[PDB]
Amino acid sequence: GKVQIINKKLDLSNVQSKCGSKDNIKHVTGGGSVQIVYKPVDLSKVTSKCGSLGNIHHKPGGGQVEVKSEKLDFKDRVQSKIGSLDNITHVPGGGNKKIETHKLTFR
Amino acid sequence: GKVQIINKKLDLSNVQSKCGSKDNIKHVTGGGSVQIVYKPVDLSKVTSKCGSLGNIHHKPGGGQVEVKSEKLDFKDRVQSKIGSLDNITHVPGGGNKKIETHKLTFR
Amino acid sequence: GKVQIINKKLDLSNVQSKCGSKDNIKHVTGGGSVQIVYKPVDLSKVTSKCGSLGNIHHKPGGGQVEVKSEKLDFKDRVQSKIGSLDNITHVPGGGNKKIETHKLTFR
Amino acid sequence: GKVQIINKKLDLSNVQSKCGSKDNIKHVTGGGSVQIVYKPVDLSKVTSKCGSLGNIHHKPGGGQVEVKSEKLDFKDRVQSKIGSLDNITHVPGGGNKKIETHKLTFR
Repeated sequence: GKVQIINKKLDLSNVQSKCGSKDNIKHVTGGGSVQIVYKPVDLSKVTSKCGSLGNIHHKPGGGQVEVKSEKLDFKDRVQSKIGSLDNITHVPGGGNKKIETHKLTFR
Repeated sequence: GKVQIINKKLDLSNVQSKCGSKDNIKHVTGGGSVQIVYKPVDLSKVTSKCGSLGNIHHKPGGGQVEVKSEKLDFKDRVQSKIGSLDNITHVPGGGNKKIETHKLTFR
Repeated sequence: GKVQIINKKLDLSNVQSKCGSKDNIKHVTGGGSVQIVYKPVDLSKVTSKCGSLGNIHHKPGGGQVEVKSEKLDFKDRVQSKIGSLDNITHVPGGGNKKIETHKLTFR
Repeated sequence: GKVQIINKKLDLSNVQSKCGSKDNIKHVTGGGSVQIVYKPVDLSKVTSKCGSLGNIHHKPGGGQVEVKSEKLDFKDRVQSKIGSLDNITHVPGGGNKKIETHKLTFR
């Protein structure tokens, strides 16, 4: 006779909580210019096979992102006023619980 | 006789909570110009096969993104006023729970 | 005799909650110009096969996105006023629960 | 005799909640000009096969998107007023639950 609980599990399991606030580029003040380039991706492919006495000129006018600001003139005040700023993050949650029970009762 | 609970699971399982606030480029103040380029993607392909005494000129006028601001003139005040700013994130939730029970009762 | 519970599962399972607020480019103030280019995608293909004494000029007038602002003149005030700003995120939910029971009762 | 519960499932299953607020380009104030280019896609194809002493000029007048603002003049005030702004997100829901039971009762 055999009365068994057998656990031969292969457990590559993931349990994850991400709770609260995640801010990128918050509260950026510029008197003249604010320039932001966020996560540009370039996956361009260029192939150039040149034969005998051949000529290839790969000369695009610019790259992926070009941002330009010029000739800004301010005569009077440039000002920012904030009376109060509160950045509150309260995380009572984000709890992980993993339970595994094996109970064998024999009579 | 055999009375068995057998667990031979292959557990590559994912449990995940993402709870609360995620802000990118929040509260950006510029007196003259705000320029934002967000996640441009370039997957362009160029192929240039040039034969004998051939000529290829690949010369596009610009790249993917060109942003330009010029000749801005302000005589009087340039101002921003905020009386109060509250950024509140409350996360009581986002809880993960994983339970696994094996119960064998024999008479 | 065999009385069995057998679990030979292949569990590549995904359980995920995404709860709350996600803001991109919120509250952007510009006195002169605001220029935003959001997620441009370029999947253009160019093929240029040039024969003997041939000539190819691939010269498009510009790339994908061109944004331009020029010659803006302000004599009097340029102003923004906000009395109060509240950004509140409350996430009591977003809970994940995964339960797996094996119960064998023998008489 | 065989009394069995057999679970040989191949579980590549997806359970996901996305609950709350998702804002892109919210609350953008520009004194002169606001220029927004949102998710332009270019899948253009150009093929140029040039023979002996041939000539190809691929010269389109511009690329996909061209946005231009020029010569704006403001004599008096340019102003924005908001008395109060509330951005409230409340997510009590967005809960995922996955239950799997195996019950074998033998007499």
